[PDB]
Amino acid sequence: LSIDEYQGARKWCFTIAFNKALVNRDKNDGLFVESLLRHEKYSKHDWYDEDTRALIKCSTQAANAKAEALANYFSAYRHSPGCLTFTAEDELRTIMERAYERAIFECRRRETEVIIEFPSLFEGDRITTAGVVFFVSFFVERRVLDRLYGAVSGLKKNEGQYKLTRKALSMYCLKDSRFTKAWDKRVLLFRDILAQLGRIPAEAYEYYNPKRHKDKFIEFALHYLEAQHSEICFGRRHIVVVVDFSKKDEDQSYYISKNNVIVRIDKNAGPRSYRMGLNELKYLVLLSLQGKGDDAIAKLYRYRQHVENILDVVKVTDKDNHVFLPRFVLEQHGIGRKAFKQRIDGRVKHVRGVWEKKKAATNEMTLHEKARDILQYVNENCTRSFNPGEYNRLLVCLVGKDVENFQAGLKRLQLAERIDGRVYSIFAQTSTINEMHQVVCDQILNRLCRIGDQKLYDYVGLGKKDEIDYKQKVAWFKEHISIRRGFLRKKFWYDSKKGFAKLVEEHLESGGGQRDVGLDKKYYHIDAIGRFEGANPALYETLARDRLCLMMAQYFLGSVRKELGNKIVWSNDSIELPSIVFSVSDYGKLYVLDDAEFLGRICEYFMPHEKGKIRYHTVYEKGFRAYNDLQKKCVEAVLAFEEKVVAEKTAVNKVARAFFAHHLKFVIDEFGLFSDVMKKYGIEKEWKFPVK
RNA sequence: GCAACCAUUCAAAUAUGUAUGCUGGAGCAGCCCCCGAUUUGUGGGGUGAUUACAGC
RNA sequence: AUACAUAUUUGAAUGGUUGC
Repeated sequence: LSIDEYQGARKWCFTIAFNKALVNRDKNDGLFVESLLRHEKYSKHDWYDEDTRALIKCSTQAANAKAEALANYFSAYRHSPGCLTFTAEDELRTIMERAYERAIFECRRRETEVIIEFPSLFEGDRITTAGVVFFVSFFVERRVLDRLYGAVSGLKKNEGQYKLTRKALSMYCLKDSRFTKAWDKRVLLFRDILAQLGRIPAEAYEYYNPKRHKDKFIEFALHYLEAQHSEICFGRRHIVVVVDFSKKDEDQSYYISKNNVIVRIDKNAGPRSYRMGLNELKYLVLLSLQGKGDDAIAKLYRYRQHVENILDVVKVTDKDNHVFLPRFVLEQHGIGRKAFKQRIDGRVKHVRGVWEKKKAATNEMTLHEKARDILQYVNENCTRSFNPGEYNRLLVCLVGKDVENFQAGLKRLQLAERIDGRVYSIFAQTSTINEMHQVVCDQILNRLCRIGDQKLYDYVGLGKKDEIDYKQKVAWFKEHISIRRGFLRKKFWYDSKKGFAKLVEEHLESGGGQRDVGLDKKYYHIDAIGRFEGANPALYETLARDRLCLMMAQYFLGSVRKELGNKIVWSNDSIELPSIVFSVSDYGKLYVLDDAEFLGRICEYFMPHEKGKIRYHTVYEKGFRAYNDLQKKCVEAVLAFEEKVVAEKTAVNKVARAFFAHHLKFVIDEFGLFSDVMKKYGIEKEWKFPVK
């Protein structure tokens, strides 16, 4: 239990962790401070007070020296216990206590209740097992620390306590992934695109893998366009809905509202910002994939100049330029005005149509849809409109089937003279949401079917009181320009008779990928119904956007194709590299390719008879797991050797060093000699090595 | 042929926090209808607005 | 009830280990 109780061969789990800390300190000497500050870069709120931050900044040499001392202590049979003492004074102790209390707070505040206590890092001026685990965490990948904690925890009886304690102790540990300089998001996007493409389009699923539920084209397109074009940045959303262009938070969601995004293009003399729809986005992706991205972005950048030129000469400009201008501009210059009579007719027809459809659909409509309709009726009949609180309260009643409380609400509005007795009364004969909804539809349609009076024009929103100056509207418009639908199409494919889908198909066939979707083509067309009927248009468009997404995936894989000197065979359901076959999805969030020598030796030494393609699962079970098992035995053996004693020597040192550092830099013959010397000195183990 | 343990992915259920209204402007954008059409069209209409909008 | 985030439980698919 206490750290003092780990003597001789029992030290092994700590030997492995601390040697890895040194392995990693030799790759990067800055890891203590890097790890301590990792999370605080993402926090407005200080993780540390000012003096703590100061101590952290000075601590590299101290922490690196302590790392070496403990590695020495844990790698020897007998070492002086002095290194296990941290005084109250100790810089490292203060740092550790602050970092730990911070981690606990971070854990607890995300839980619904406080269930457990956390282990102390210190007892008097002596580090505990938990303290030693915490110290090493700063230097090692999550998998190393989990392996250590798994060996030394007294807490595994209670799964919940074990995992929460582990969460705190492992707060500051490195990501498993060697390649990740926190820009390996292309790996995750690759997997996400493949996962989405493998889901069957909803409409095809219902007719004939999981079902696709969400269209993620825009999300993928934004990640791809930002990766390809450093001049471009899309609006991110936060709720205080605020749109900003900060790339400080990677997790932060893109602003996507009704298939619109906000783009900022930084060219020439400074950034220009536009709203861009799905239509323009998908053409931009298509153009980017074919190497015309820079040119497309140049044309979008210049778009505002054209608008500004047209704005001065609306009356005289070519009618073709009217497309770039909102109604209010054209109407100001006497273009496309409609008689109030015509505006009334269109408005009333629409609102009538909306309410006839609601009336027909009551039984099929959601409680939210029905509640909104009922509230829209009450609100429009109120002297003073609902405040947010009043609205919320009544909505909660309707959604919760609390018709009694809703009717008590109407009574209160009546007693307050906000609604008249008629409005209260029309609901008195109803007991259900559906009945109330029908009554409301009837009252509204009665109002809309009247011979056109002054009250009607106001009711349907044609009655303006407040006058905004045209010149204010123009100014607003100029800072809120949206790209005309079909803009990029007209700039690049003016005289093209090929639709979007055919342009995508032509690029796919001739572009050099030689890929297509891995879903059966039947999932993109219902053979039994006409080309243009039902879901067939939407599925055909989906085939084109999926093909774009496949090409985006092919671009992303390209980045990790650039990294290292290993070939890729990429299938729908596997990646093969020189061979190891990663299954499930792509890898199943795996790595291992970063140490090619080690993977080579793992395969050579633990799987000598296997040739050609080997499953990752097999490499793990027969290789990495087998290595880990052997490593425990060799470290335990080496420590027991030291205890007892306190070409053969060469081999012993090399094999020892290999197992201490988690590599295979020795030959089979050399393990023979190591094994011989262990046998000669009393310490046997069931080596299970070398392999048949 | 079956069970247990570990790892990975998907679906479903439960709890907690936050949001949901009004007025004016905005329909270049998004969406829908009609008209064509191996399908998403710088073809015609709409859309009491869904809002990088201003206030209460 | 809808949207978003966090946490917990169950089932299904895949591989390995153990027992008969």
